[PDB]
Amino acid sequence: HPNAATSDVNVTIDTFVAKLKRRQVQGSYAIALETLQLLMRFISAARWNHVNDLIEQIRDLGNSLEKAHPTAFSCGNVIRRILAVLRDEVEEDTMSTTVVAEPLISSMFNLLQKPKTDYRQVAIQGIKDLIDEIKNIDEGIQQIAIDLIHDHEILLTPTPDSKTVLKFLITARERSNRTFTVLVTEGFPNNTKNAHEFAKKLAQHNIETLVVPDSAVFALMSRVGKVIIGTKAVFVNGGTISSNSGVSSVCECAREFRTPVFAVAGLYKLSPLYPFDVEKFVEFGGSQRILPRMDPRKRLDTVNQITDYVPPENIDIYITNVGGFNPSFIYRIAWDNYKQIDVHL
Amino acid sequence: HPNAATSDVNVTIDTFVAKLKRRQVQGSYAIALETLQLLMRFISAARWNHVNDLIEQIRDLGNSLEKAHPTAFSCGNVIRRILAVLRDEVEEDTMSTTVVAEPLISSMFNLLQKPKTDYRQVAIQGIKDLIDEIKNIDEGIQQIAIDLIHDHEILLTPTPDSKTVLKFLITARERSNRTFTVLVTEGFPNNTKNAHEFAKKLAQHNIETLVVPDSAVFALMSRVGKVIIGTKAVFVNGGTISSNSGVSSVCECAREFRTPVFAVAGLYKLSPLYPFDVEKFVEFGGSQRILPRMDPRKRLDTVNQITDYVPPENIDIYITNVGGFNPSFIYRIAWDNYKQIDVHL
Repeated sequence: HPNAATSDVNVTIDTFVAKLKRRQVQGSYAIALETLQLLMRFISAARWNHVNDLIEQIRDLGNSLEKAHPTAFSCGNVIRRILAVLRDEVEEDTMSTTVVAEPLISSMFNLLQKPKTDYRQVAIQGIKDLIDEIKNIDEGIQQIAIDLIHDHEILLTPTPDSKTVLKFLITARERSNRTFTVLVTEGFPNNTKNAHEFAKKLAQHNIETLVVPDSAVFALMSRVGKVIIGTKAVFVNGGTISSNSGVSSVCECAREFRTPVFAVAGLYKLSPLYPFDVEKFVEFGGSQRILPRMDPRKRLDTVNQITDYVPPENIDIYITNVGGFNPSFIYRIAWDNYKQIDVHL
Repeated sequence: HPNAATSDVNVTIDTFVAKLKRRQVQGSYAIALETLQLLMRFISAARWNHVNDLIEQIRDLGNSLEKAHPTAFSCGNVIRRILAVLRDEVEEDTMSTTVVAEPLISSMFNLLQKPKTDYRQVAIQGIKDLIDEIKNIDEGIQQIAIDLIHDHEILLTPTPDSKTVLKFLITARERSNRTFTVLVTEGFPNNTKNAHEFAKKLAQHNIETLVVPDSAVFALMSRVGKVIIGTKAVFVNGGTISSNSGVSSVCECAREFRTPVFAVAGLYKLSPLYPFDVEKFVEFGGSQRILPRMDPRKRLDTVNQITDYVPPENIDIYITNVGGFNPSFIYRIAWDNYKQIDVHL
């Protein structure tokens, strides 16, 4: 389905498309908020009267949105989240229009046994609940996370870019009973500016700050207590795409030294998609920021990448608003929020 | 050869044999001293005039001494040490009686190219030098060893029995610039009393003492900086026989956590023998110290062993009076002091 029907009534589709492609929109948290407001505008304005035609139209809109921007997983997840909230209430509604439906638990096995209302209002409130969930994640993290780190323990941190992780770290430092030393890898080609702001906010709160070059990670790994990841997107197998530069090597460095790896994330950040190849999912950077002068750049073919991937073999915990989960279990948390059909849009 | 010739002239042979079998003599350092004084009495008293008949007689005496006591490696090594000091001076003497002898270095390859004096005085002085070497090892250790351990690092120690290691630890604590926390595994069935005296002498010098049960080793390994071994005997492949109880598991615990392993030893403690099987070399303890009452001991077949073995896969450094060496090199240090023939006595 094209945007020919939604042009005069809905204009904000194309402005979000413009915000993605030229990267005017920044940070998964913000991308999610916009798509929420998009779906808010879609239900409030449209006229449908039919339900199945409506849902499949939403599926096509989400399909086009993910094709417009591949790194906007938070875009794709939010739509998929509302899709499933819709689908449950429709399946509840069809049971009343026809007239045991309660075997034991909420399982799977969709290959075995076969099969006017206020539905739109529920769809409205379903968006509102998603916003409030994205608004408050930190409260759900701090009750699980600030139980695992001890006094006189040194914390090494790749990806200082995450707003989520920094605020988790500040709530722990607020506790006068807890003392920890912070090592921060720079992440030269991208994270530098963000890493420097990270080091500034730690000094602002008076926490023992240590700025580390990306070479020196090995030269400290014997002294490191724990490793924390500021992830962007979490996957089925467990693995993460993080907010740029110098993570993968640090995780490899941690595993060889058998140093524990922590990850702080949200369920909206969590994705039901599978990373079959890193080659497709990871976004590459601009080599302009590395080396000046273009006549030597004929011979200097420089390689730089923004997003960094970690395989599930390294990290052990994904502390969310719900709780702490192991990478060998995180798939269930995903299927508790997104349906099997709501993947290939 | 029997002790029928050496009975009225030499009496102290049989008193040392009695000291070994009933374990009246204690600690490898003391066993070495006695055998030195035995060989001191053998040269001072005997009449030989011939050299090759003398050396082969000494070989038979050493063969009988090791058969009398298998755990007295320090006995076996000291004889082997003087044997080689003898053999070099004889080979130097035969070159003058006959009349390049200097190819490059001091090699091996005894399978390639073929072949009155003050010799007895040299044999006398050779014993004297061995004593002085055994008298002073600590001076040669402290100059290599107290260079590797840092401030705020936690040291876990199996085998508190060694006089060598404790004195190495006290010289480092003497340095006001160096601070370290000491964890000590108890070693229940044997080391207990010695471990408690170890903890007392650390408090006497005011070093942060921590007494650890043999179960709790794992529960601390994440926090451990380094591991130190108080070995009794070191071998060709690198591996060690240590002064009793709870070492092997600690070393296994260290390797899994990738925590560094240190060993403090002497060259007289070092052996040219190969441990083909632990089954033969390790001495077993007395089960009386575990469990009382003999009527249940019909059904309670309890297992306890004194000496503990460590494979070379774990430890990394053997700091001696000469210096620090890797287990993949220690064989050369051995061959620099003992000859190839002087093994199978």
